[PDB]
Amino acid sequence: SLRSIFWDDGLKLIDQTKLPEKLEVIECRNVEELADAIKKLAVRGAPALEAAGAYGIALAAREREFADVDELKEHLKKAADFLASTRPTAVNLFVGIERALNAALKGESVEEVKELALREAEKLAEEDVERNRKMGEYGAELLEDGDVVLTYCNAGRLATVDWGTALGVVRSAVEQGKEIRVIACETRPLNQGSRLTCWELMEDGIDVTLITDSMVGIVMQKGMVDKVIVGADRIVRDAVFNKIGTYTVSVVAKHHNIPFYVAAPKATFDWERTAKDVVIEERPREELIFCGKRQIAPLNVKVYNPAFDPTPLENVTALITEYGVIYPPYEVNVPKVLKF
Amino acid sequence: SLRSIFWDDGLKLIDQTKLPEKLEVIECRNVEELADAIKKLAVRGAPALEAAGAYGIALAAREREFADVDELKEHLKKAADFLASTRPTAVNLFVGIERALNAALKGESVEEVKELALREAEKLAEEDVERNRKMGEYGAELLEDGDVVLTYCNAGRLATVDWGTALGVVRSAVEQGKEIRVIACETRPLNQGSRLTCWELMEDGIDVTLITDSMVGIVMQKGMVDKVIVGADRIVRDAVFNKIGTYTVSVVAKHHNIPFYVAAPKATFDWERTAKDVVIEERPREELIFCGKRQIAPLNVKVYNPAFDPTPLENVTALITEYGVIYPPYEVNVPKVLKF
Repeated sequence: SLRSIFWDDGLKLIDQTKLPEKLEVIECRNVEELADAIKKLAVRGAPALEAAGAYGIALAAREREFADVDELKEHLKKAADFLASTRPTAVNLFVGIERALNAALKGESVEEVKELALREAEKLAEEDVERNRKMGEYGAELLEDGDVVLTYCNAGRLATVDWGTALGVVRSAVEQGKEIRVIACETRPLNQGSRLTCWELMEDGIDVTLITDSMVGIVMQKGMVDKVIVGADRIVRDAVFNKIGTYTVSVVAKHHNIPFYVAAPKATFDWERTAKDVVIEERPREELIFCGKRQIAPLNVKVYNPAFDPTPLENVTALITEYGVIYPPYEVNVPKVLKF
Repeated sequence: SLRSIFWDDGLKLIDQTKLPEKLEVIECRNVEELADAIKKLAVRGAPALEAAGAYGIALAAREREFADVDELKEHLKKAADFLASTRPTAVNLFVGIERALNAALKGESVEEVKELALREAEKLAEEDVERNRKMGEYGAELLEDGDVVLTYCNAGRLATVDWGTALGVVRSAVEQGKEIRVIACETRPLNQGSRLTCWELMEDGIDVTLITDSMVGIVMQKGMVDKVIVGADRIVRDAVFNKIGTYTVSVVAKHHNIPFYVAAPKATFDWERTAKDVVIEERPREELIFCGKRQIAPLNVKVYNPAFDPTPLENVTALITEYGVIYPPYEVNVPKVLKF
């Protein structure tokens, strides 16, 4: 399969806005194109965005030819500024941008700056893949042959450079020859579960059954789920922030004594904070009013559309990271395992 | 506001297929037009279908002229058979048809048959409205000024002849002068929540905020909900069957100590059965694969689409009926309040 974003004679990305109907690889030949790809969510997922930020700098340095280095460098600082502005709050996009820029600026000739930019970006993408496979191997130990895994949103290979976090754990277990099947929640209101998760799993030959988010209750009630594995957008000392709905799934799983796992790398932890420090942004109200171009609600209806919810760590059986599986008490084990 | 189906110099019914974009009333001049309406789902809900079936017979009696009483009576039998066949599994439609036909057959002249047919249809329609007002009045006592009520699917005036069951309690409380606000779950995959519940509450001036089904968790986490009131499709000895997703709401509400009420008339109870006696039918897989005409899942994805789920009675704080509020233990109080 393809990595979600990579370099092959230029910046290439899987155009996720085209899924699930068509697999389309697009080419970003300039700063603006990548930026809009980022805006349209053609590229998404923290690692994917980090790699986008880094390849962005390699791209900006190759955009057009340069006779003088200092002019090249000046341009990179501008491009870095422009790309990060696509969303100032994207920590990963910021990390990718600054790491690639920092490295490229270390060059003393036009070629050096060009090669160093690309080399740092390729290294960062490679490290994300390695991190997910390592995390996957650790997580696979929590899966048994015949297990049915319920997941939420899309913490897979489209959201990372490759392999995935939560779905990376499923891929690692399948690789070990364990028969694993997945139940995926459609994940309203943007349907990342039906559009993306079902696509990447079917593409890779992993059994998947699609259900509405609200069906999480009946499937556990019927004993159709052995474990839940979700990803995370941010992990603070008392909670896991992930795509809205995750907390709901955690409540049903807890009541049914179903193991609930969160797969996320060390970089997703923000251990100096607690849930009270986090502000949850509201997403566009139209995501609940129209579906495709079909109006599904009165045009002027009031909408509450939070982007994420906090799942208390009390509802998390274990955290699966590239440093290993972490169990409660998290206050003790998170610092220990992540080597804070 | 308008009854969902009613008689005013001819049969008229709100075309639900047009909501929420627009309000359109269908006038049925003959039995075929009523059948078309029933078939396209312009008429919705057990009580509305029972009324549609009864009005169907009153309509068949007015459809063309009859010089002979026996010809009219035979005609009503043919019409009864045809109407029932539009939706052969619709038990309530069948019921309205049989009661209307039986009462009409008591007429001894063309004029009397026509008269008795409409009288019976009007009587059954009226009994539903009355049933819902009484239920609402008993239920309103459970609500207080400033309550925010979370609902699911659409148990309102659209799904009945008028007033509604769960939303009827909200209407009765508001008429009492209590400020009541509603939070409505969109109710996937057919979106009865956003298409119908939001429409009728907005039409009637009742505050309503729309959320996805998965947001029941955060909304309760943040204390935005004071009470939950849902309807029911069937209440057996150990469970309430209602639109899929209802059970999930009951799990979250229970964990958060939020009263969970089920409003339904006595006819919805099936006390000689238990959950294991009920088969939950699957709904068309396309409901999860497409939205409007936008593809949201891979065309060949495996889908699990149950129509309802069972909410254990242990998760229901009280049942609101036209005979009064009923509290646990239900094995004792249901037969006593419902006069079994």
